[PDB]
Amino acid sequence: PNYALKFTLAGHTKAVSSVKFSPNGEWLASSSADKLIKIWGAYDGKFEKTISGHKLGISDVAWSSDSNLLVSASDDKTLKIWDVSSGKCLKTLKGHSNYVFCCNFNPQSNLIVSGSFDESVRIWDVKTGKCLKTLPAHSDPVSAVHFNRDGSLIVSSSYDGLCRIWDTASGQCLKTPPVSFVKFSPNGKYILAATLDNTLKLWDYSKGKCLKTYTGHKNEKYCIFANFSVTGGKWIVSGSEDNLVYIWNLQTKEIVQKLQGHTDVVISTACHPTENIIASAALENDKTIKLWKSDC
Ligand SMILES: CCn1cc(-c2cc(Cn3ccnc3C)cc3c2CCc2c-3nnn2Cc2ccc(F)c(C)c2)c(C(F)(F)F)n1
Repeated sequence: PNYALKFTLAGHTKAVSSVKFSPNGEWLASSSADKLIKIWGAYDGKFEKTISGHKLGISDVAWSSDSNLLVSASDDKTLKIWDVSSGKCLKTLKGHSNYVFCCNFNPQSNLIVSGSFDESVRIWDVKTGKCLKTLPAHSDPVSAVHFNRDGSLIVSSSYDGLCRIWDTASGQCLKTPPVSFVKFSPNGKYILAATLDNTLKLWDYSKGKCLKTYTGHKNEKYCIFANFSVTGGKWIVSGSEDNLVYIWNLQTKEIVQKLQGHTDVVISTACHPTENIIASAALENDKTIKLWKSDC
């Protein structure tokens, strides 16, 4: 690939914590320690709106499948569901007893999953805003939560060193160095897992075996989002503590590009759902989001 900087998105006044493309490809949402959500054009980075209401900083945000709703996870111990068009907070999800770190809708988008410093994973009904289940998932803060492609499975990770797979319907555990990030692959068959020893691993979840290992980046301190890029060449994409975006060939594990431009830890990356476009965001020395485009 030949990802090249096209736009730099400024506006947040503290570290940016997460960026996510809307499933319809129109928008990029960002969250920040500055308690704000910002929406930007996905293709030209054009600032669209600020969404406000959380009383403390935000760690994560995620889109509904129809791109109409956002959910945000905050240090104020709540999640908020937002109508993106109006910017209004529709529901406040109350129940966690510590910071909410990570969140995601299921594909049907009737449910939200959340992970917290209170070591629990919670499952929420989008329409009532009520907590359906509280999973005693981990013995340390939960670093990632993600649904598989039909919402039947939740994968979670934690600084307790574990990755667990949960049955959404029953909340019961199906299968079991800090694990700083996990997420299901685009075909459902794999889980990509980060550990705080500068290592990413591709796991066959059905077989329970590590298939590929990716190294070269720096990751000993922060939970950093990683991604599958599927619109062109099949890559793994991750931020890094040396301020670079790393892009590996999924099959060969070779680094194929390093994106230079940020001036702090690249805490979050995201891949556009249909075009060869990457968003990246960095910590407090930088506070900008960068949009990179590749011809392949
Ligand atoms: C509330 C405002 N806010 C949150 C963050 C933030 C964002 C992300 C990116 N992220 C978010 C969700 N999923 C991912 C990959 C990661 C971190 C942080 C700040 C805290 C943190 C992060 N990684 N490690 N720690 C210390 C730590 C120690 C023990 C633990 F068990 C755990 C779990 C963490 C930020 C900032 F962007 F500034 F970092 N601001």
